[PDB]
Amino acid sequence: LGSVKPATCEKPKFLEYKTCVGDLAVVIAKALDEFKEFCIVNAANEHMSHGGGVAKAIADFCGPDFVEYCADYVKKHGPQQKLVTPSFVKGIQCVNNVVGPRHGDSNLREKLVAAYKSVLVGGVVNYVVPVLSSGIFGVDFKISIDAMREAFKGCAIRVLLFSLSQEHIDYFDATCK
Amino acid sequence: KPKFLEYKTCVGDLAVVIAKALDEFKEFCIVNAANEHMSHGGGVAKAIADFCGPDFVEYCADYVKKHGPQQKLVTPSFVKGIQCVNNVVGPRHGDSNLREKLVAAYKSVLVGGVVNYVVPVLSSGIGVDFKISIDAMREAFKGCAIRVLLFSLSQEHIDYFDATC
Repeated sequence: LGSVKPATCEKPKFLEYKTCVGDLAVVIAKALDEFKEFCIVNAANEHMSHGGGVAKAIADFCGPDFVEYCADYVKKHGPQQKLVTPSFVKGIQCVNNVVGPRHGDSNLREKLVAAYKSVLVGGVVNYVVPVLSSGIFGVDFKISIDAMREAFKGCAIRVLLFSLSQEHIDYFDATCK
Repeated sequence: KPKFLEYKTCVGDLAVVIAKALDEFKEFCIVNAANEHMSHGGGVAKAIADFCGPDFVEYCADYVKKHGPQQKLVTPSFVKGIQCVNNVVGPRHGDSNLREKLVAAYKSVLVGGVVNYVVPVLSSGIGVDFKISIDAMREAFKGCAIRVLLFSLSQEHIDYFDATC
């Protein structure tokens, strides 16, 4: 519960997508120049451990404050399927730690759509989003990306989709064809 | 994205280097010859900080305040066409084995998702021999499928590289 301070930038007229392939630092570098402020989506686990993958890069980036926040929170409240936290980085309004579904889970598409829908944070119009469930969680990046387009359709936000893999971003461009 | 390593050169001040890079590359990473505390008061570091501005300066300051000194730090540039700044700490003054230090420095210029780079001669300012820096760069970039624009105020440095090609 509670709201994050609303962004000082304005919502776009329609849904806008951007992409970035590369290391987290590259992605944030793009986002800080394109977005006045933004939410970064973390591909988390329910323990908010951040031991591997992009969760590890985001944890290392945001630093000790962020690791400590998640740690104190899970100890106090237990495991979370979603946790909107501070980032402790100027320009980064919050980190939205979303736990997506895993390979083989029943009702996969519905669970993917719901995860992306949960990305949204009141007062935030710009988002930096990974391919949820496509790392350790083992879901086909294509179905995750289709889930995203379905979740965000009609939505007045800006979304920077990012990945280490050019294939993932090439596939996104093919969704725009 | 190139088939294999390509080199370009530029003698000039930062404004002329960047103008050329924007034309040749469209988009690229600029390498800063930084110190570990990311203090950009002098040399190309000053040129870059002054070009990219207060957000860049504060970004670097804030990061070192949180995480300690860095030997490599990739940051926003806050400039269209410049994908990021990669601040790379070369050796000084000295410093045992330059080179291997210089080789390790140049290798660290590489960032996932960037293929075009605008690179100074590391450790050439206020100072290590430039021929060893340039030799080190050649060794580090061998086999890399990237584009490198090497730049300097000194015609002397560019000439040594051009003979090297």
